[PDB]
Amino acid sequence: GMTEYKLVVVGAGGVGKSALTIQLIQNHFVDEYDPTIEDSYRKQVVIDGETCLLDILDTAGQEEYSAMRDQYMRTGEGFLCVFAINNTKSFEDIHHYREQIKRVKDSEDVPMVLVGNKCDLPSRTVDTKQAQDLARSYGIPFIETSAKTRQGVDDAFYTLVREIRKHKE
Ligand SMILES: Nc1nc2c(ncn2[C@@H]2O[C@H](COP(=O)(O)OP(=O)(O)O)[C@@H](O)[C@H]2O)c(=O)[nH]1
Ligand SMILES: [Mg+2]
Ligand SMILES: [Mg+2]
Ligand SMILES: [Mg+2]
Repeated sequence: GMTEYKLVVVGAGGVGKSALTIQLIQNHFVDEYDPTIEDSYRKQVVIDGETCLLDILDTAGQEEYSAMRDQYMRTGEGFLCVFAINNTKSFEDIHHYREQIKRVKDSEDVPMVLVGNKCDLPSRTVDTKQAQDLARSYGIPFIETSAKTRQGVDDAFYTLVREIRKHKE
């Protein structure tokens, strides 16, 4: 029936994985959201005229076993790799998440988008050029976002969906 896209949001703690997901799905900016809570968010949306279901796992990197987490990593179709533009360490951590995803999929051709979040903040330490060079090295799109203002939020997730469409054929 209706097309479903299974997405997974990964990245270092505090980059805005939860805020991005909640902004996309519920259209508000959360002030605080327990950093250990991992949950799935679903919504029917229209992307490029195609009505579909998004099924998004907001990961929290906890050690406790979750059969749902395993199912999303195994069957997840695309991944958002998120850092914050005011958090150099979170950008350095990106490679770890990409390498993990490649192992889960046993492939270097996994639908993926690099997300530089918190672009509303002036305290930038990761230049747009640094992130563009990383994305080019991976061969993936790079999108700057603000979960606070909504800038780039739909584009980040929808671009990932478009990458999944490519990978299917
Ligand atoms: N200024 C700003 N703050 C953000 C943005 N996204 C998230 N935050 C804040 O950063 C903190 C961590 O966000 P959160 O979604 O919990 O990060 P997570 O650990 O990756 O899930 C929270 O206090 C959010 O309100 C953003 O785009 N801009
Ligand atoms: Mg979170
Ligand atoms: Mg919206
Ligand atoms: Mg520098």
